[PDB]
Amino acid sequence: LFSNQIIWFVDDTNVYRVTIHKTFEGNLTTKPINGAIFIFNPRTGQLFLKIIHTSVWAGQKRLGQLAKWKTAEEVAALIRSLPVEEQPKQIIVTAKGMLDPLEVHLLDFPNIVIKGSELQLPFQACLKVEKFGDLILKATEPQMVLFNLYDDWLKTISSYTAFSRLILILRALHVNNDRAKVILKPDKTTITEPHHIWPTLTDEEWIKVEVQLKDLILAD
Ligand SMILES: [Cl-]
Ligand SMILES: [Co+2]
Ligand SMILES: [Co+2]
Ligand SMILES: [Co+2]
Repeated sequence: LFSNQIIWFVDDTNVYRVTIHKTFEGNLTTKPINGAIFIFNPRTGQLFLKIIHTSVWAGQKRLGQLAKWKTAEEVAALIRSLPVEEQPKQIIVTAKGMLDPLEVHLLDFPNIVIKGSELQLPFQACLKVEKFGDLILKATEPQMVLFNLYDDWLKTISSYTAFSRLILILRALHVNNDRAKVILKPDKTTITEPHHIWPTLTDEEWIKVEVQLKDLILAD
């Protein structure tokens, strides 16, 4: 990571989402709700968020499996919409079920290396950040939305440091959302800018936050 090669992490976790309800008759109803693909460049902080509207499942079955293919389809479609100089050199997936669908969808892109990973990068935690969660919930059609998940961090820290910070935030939100949100608000006056994802904190504040988030993850 972090060299001249454009790298994307792709997360399919959140593509097929449902609500499950027990009926008065005692059976379970499962209803799809909107999902999202997260495509993330760890050097620059760029996120492509591809909102998956429930209409894409119309007429279909085995939706959890089909979601792997839909993810690969949408990654390929994004790549074909980009100039060659913006296309990734490497795609990294933390779900093994993505490898074969990507391979078949990307046959026309021989430069692109696909690999698996055991890294813990839980973008599902973003569904807990209201900016993302409501946007996904309320969508009435597919769409793609761009974000910068590093805010203004790269003005003063490296991509390596930024990536590490982001991962600690996401993992902490995943393990204990309520406590992570408290750690991320060290003062009554702590705020997040409207165009930012994360709070505006001092260097000293981030140092403490990062240690606290790490400790929260360790405590599970
Ligand atoms: Cl770096
Ligand atoms: Co299609
Ligand atoms: Co291939
Ligand atoms: Co900014």
